[PDB]
Amino acid sequence: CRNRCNETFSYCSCDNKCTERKACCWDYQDICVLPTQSWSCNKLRCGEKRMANVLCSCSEDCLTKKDCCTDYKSICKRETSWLKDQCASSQCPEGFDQSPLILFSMDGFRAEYLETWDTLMPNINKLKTCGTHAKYMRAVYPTKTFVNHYTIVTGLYAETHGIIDNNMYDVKLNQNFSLSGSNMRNAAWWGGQPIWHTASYQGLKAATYFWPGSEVKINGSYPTIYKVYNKSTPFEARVMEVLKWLDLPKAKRPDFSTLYIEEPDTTGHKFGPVSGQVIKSLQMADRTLGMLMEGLKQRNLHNCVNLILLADHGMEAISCNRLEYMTDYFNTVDFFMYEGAAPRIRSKNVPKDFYTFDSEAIVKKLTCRKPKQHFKAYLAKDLPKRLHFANNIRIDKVNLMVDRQWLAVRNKKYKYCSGGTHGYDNEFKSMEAIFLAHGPGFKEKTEVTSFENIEVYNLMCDLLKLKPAPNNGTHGSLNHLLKNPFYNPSPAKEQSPPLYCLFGPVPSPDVSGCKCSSITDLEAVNQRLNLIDQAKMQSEADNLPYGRPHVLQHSKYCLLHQTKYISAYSQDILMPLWNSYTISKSLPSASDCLRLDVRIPTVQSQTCSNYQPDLAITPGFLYPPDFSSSGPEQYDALITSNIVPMYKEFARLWNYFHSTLLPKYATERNGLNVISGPIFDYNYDGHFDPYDTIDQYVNNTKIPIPTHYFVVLTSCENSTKTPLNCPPGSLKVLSFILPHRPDNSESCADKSPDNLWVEERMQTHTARVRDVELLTGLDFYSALKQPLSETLRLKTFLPIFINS
Ligand SMILES: *[C@@H]1O[C@H](CO)[C@@H](O[C@@H]2O[C@H](CO)[C@@H](O[C@@H]3O[C@H](CO[C@H]4O[C@H](CO)[C@@H](O)[C@H](O)[C@@H]4O)[C@@H](O)[C@H](O[C@H]4O[C@H](CO)[C@@H](O)[C@H](O)[C@@H]4O)[C@@H]3O)[C@H](O)[C@H]2NC(C)=O)[C@H](O)[C@H]1NC(C)=O
Ligand SMILES: *[C@@H]1O[C@H](CO[C@@H]2O[C@@H](C)[C@@H](O)[C@@H](O)[C@@H]2O)[C@@H](O[C@@H]2O[C@H](CO)[C@@H](O)[C@H](O)[C@H]2NC(C)=O)[C@H](O)[C@H]1NC(C)=O
Ligand SMILES: *[C@@H]1O[C@H](CO)[C@@H](O)[C@H](O)[C@H]1NC(C)=O
Ligand SMILES: *[C@@H]1O[C@H](CO)[C@@H](O)[C@H](O)[C@H]1NC(C)=O
Ligand SMILES: *[C@@H]1O[C@H](CO)[C@@H](O)[C@H](O)[C@H]1NC(C)=O
Ligand SMILES: *[C@@H]1O[C@H](CO)[C@@H](O)[C@H](O)[C@H]1NC(C)=O
Ligand SMILES: [Ca+2]
Ligand SMILES: [Zn+2]
Ligand SMILES: [Zn+2]
Repeated sequence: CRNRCNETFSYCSCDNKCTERKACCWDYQDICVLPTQSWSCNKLRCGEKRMANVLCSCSEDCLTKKDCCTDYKSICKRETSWLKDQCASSQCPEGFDQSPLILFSMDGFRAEYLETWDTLMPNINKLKTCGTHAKYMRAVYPTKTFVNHYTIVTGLYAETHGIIDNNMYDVKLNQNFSLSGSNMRNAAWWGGQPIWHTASYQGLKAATYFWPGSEVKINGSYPTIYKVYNKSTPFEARVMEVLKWLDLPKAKRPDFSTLYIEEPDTTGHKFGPVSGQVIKSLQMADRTLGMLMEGLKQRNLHNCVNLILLADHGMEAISCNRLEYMTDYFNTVDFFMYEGAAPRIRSKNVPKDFYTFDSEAIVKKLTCRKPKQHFKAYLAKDLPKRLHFANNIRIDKVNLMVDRQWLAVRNKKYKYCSGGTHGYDNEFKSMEAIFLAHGPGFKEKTEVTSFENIEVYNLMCDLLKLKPAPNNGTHGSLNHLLKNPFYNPSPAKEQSPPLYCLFGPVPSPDVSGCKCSSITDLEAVNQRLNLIDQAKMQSEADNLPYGRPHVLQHSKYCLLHQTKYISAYSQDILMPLWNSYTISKSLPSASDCLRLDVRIPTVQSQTCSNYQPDLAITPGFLYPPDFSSSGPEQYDALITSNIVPMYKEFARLWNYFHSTLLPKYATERNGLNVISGPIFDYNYDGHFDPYDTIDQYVNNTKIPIPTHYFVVLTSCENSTKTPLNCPPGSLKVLSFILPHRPDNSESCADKSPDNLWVEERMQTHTARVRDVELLTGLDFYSALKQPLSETLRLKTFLPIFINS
């Protein structure tokens, strides 16, 4: 009965375009309105031909007319369906010289959806089982659609590429940006180099079916091919016009490609991440992918196209019952608020009062007002440096960190409170996205640990054989995903060798202001800072077992070898750049004895009388004298070469870290290697800066005040092994970048009892080793017997606590 499905006029079930009568009749037509409303073709049609109006083609002249249905070749003609096919085990056609790349984004697909519902998404599940997949992939803060999409194709942080939020205001442009229409396509907003222009400049074709910015002329050009954004466009028709692109002639066949759909972001927003509707949209999404996988099969490139499946962010459940209102903290709410899970506060009157608007008073009124607020206010410079959310004029100073599942909004007329949303901290589980990968150059049946999304850009360029523009990702750290890693990482060279800080006598007279009444033979006690070549060797491998930090910053430093610690002292800051010591489990001891170091030139040292009374700053100890056995050993730490100016309120947390927290971490982890130092970042760019940049000092001195203090903790993931005998691959790292502040208002405790606020506080301030390097100009883990791409894996890693 074939003539002519949903037809007029010409047994039963061929008629009619009803013109309903009680019987149309059913049988042969229902499997028909299909070719027009479905992207799949059935049996009852297999071998049929074109029809006047259709979506997908089944059949019969279609394999070479370049139009038929992804499942046609298996559900019409019968060959192994991709889905029903094993994971084995082989290249592109010849009209395909180099391996193509498809970047497929399912907006709002959180990592948890995958682990929990994998069985409900057969095609994504097959793909994960046999592709190369990550446990989760992190987003950048704030977790919004454009921030993270454009981040994904530029390899850059929000603050560098400039799309720092859905809605933003730039005072220098005096302009507004909204995803809700024009002018968002104004190129003035978009910094950097999207992947599609990286392909265009270096000679490749890039086609985008929808990506944030694809419709925008960044730097004066578009993606070779792009699409005006329409959300009503059926997903399947995207997959079809995407597959059509690779049927194109090899000269205009696009090499790079993007695919994007709005689910399960839409349904996650309406009904929340744990809902039946969300599961439905996940199936929808898995179908959208299955088709693509099939058109990969229909053609012969399924094992050739490299495909990245990911999302920009996760989804978190919200409620009208969990909202913070600025009316609770402001008798007068008079200011502009960007509302949500990632709020900001600025002036209503812009440009004029943009800078004048007092962001610190606004933070100070939002601070410690109710015993348990569900958010925290920060000046951007005071945000955790892991977020890299500071250096942009668009990033307003006032920022709120909202607890997960909660929202911070202006008034009580707030309405979008139900369902789910995103924008929270990229450390929250609910915000993690998926990463899956299938293709040559990607291992099969491999899972990898979590990595950040700022890596993906390099990866794409490495797959496309390109040279990526400067970005925040660390090239080579993803080579564990790659059969043939395109780019081999090169150790950065030390640009500042060590200088010598030699031995000398006790000055006469000693004007340092130092006093230590307990030492009996002084030149003897000082003789312990002058090690013989093999005491120095033992200490050199016991306290710097992973190698000495290379110094890439131009600095004047020198190496101070002691038995229990080692440090590089820089005459530029009058303190050590870095300090390393190992504590081995196991393991009341502070300053009452203090003296100058005979190895430091006086003019280049801090003095005991530099820290005069009438101060909010005391000398803190980089190597804790807490950790050495009395007596002669403790003297080795009680020198002015081991001190850093610390705000007393910071010293509070720091001392609690030596005295209680560090011993516990050490015995919990079977000892630790500790390398700590200061950070000066007064331009809040996340880098080290010229020493002319430091804007604060110890009063009536030239002693620089560090903006942060960093601590890198190193041990073995095998608690059976110590930091010293741990094989490099299994090394465990917990890094800290602690804000150096005059008060603890951030813990909302300028009060007792040091207990549980310190650990929480540090917990939100962890960082990658890479973050510390960039802030200090230091290179770590130089002497590790390991492919360096592995060592890059260890340094992109960010420790996250379960609230622990
Ligand atoms: C994430 O990744 C990006 C890419 O690496 C980094 O962004 C770069 O940051 C560096 C240093 O902050 C920038 O280098 C600087 O370039 C300035 C000129 O750049 C021109 O072109 C850029 C294009 O983006 C324009 O934005 C800009 O307006 C300029 O027209 C120089 O003027 C700077 O020189 C300073 O040099 C030294 C200090 O080292 C001093 O001697 C000088 O006096 C002078 O002050 C500097 O070289 C670079 O431009 C940025 N690139 C981009 C694309 O923005 C981020 O740093 C990185 N993030 C982190 C935290 O690592
Ligand atoms: C550095 O000192 C300033 C100012 O010190 C004040 O004036 C001096 C001449 C001397 O008389 C000191 O005893 C005074 O304290 C400090 O700025 C003050 O900080 C305090 C508390 O932090 C605050 O109450 C004052 O308003 C500030 N300004 C003053 C005192 O007028 C500053 O805190 C000191 N910084 C360090 C690192 O010690
Ligand atoms: C054929 O498609 C038209 C819409 O173009 C629809 O109105 C009609 O119901 C369809 N015919 C049948 C019987 O499926
Ligand atoms: C930015 O948008 C809001 C309008 O909702 C407004 O407060 C502000 O004045 C706008 N900026 C300008 C100057 O257009
Ligand atoms: C912008 O394009 C120019 C050439 O048109 C190129 O030299 C430059 O590298 C591009 N800049 C970015 C950020 O892509
Ligand atoms: C969006 O796509 C739908 C589906 O084809 C179409 O009907 C509609 O005209 C499109 N809207 C715009 C604004 O182009
Ligand atoms: Ca800096
Ligand atoms: Zn999104
Ligand atoms: Zn969304």
